[PDB]
Amino acid sequence: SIKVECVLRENYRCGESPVWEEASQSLLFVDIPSKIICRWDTVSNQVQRVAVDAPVSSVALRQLGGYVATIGTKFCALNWENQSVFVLAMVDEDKKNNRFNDGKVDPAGRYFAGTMAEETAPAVLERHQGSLYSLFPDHSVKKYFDQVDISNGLDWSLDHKIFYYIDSLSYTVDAFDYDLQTGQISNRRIVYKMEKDEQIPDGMCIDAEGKLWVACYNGGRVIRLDPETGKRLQTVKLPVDKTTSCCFGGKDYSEMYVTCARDGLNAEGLLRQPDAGNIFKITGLGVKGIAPYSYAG
Ligand SMILES: OC[C@@H](O)[C@H](O)[C@@H](O)CO
Ligand SMILES: [Ca+2]
Repeated sequence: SIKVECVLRENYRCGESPVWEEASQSLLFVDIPSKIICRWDTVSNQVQRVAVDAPVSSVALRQLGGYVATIGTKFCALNWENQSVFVLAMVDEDKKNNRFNDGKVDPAGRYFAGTMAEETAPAVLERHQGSLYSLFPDHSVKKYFDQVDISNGLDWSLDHKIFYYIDSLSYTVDAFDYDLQTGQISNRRIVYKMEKDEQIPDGMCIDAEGKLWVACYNGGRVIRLDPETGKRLQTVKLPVDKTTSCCFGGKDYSEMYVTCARDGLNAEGLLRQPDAGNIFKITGLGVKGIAPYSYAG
């Protein structure tokens, strides 16, 4: 009953940060090196893009209206109507060549996002240059920890007491104790160790049963994980190797959207993966996800 299909054939270089906007039945996402934030209306099937002036690594809903995004090393606010973009806060000012990577809004409306050194090739970069940050609703920025290689997938337990986090080049999914009222975290530990054939852990989202789904970059799959036991529950393969992230969307969050990349593929790889860069949808997983939180500033 599980069905994997390519639903948007736009050939992004590195599709990332899919977010479901139920108010419009649209998928928001980015194409990082193409410097565009995209909004795909799934019913009219039209895509609108907002071009920005540096690589844009994530996008999130903004409660008061419009969107927020991480552009370069800056948290930014976007008005979709006039396409105006302005800076809310900047991080890593002491770094010569960093950028934000994955980000997501916590259950209290704080925009978490972490950084990385810029790559010369996939996973080829100066080590330990990133940090995890969050933009609070008052536009202040909290720095959580440094020494990150590539800040990636992240989400929160349904009871709002645990934060899950991926630094891609650590090859583990980690968990922290998390305090909803203050946004503080502590007690970092490993909850899943990636197997060799699962390649690089990238984006991540939680489902309604508290299990984690992780996109496996170079692994051509998403895997479902139980963070309580440390065991993989399920693998769903896709016809593209560089699967980057995933989120739930559609009616009652019953469908999974998966982004992927064509950057880093050679000519042979492009031919073997004609849908590299496209958006996929997975139906029939038999579990639902949850709605994204909106930034509260
Ligand atoms: O395997 C990770 C990729 O190399 C990155 O460039 C992405 O930005 C991660 O989201
Ligand atoms: Ca990613």
